[PDB]
Amino acid sequence: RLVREIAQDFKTDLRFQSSAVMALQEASEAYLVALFEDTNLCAIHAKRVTIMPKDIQLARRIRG
DNA sequence: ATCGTCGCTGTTCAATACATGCACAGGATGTATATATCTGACACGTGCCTGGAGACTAGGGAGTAATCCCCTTGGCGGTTAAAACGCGGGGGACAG
Repeated sequence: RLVREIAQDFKTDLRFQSSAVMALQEASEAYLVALFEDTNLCAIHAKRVTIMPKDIQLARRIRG
């Protein structure tokens, strides 16, 4: 439903193949797992244990 | 005796000197700017030629319609795990 919502803002009356959604979910979770890995490394660098939004913002800024 | 005055002292009060917190001139070191000067890299002009333009053909790639059926959407209900809400406190964040 979320992907249909985001796509609805681009073009109306669209149908999705089930495999297309699964591929979007696979790449999305892999991106999010990789981001939290970089986020946890940033939080540990700040002598912390808890991840915080400033860690994600710094990580994505360095990533470009 | 009896009173007053003169040697011996402490205790407080005031005045002065010192120490600590704060701002404002004063210099010097760098930056910005003003100026003179000389330069070589850019812009133009010329001359020369290779790649773009023109004209035609042949041919297959793409556009077009007509049919197919596969895939996508959709609705429905049933247990069911996962989400959600709340509580309590501990250890992790954050500041000194």
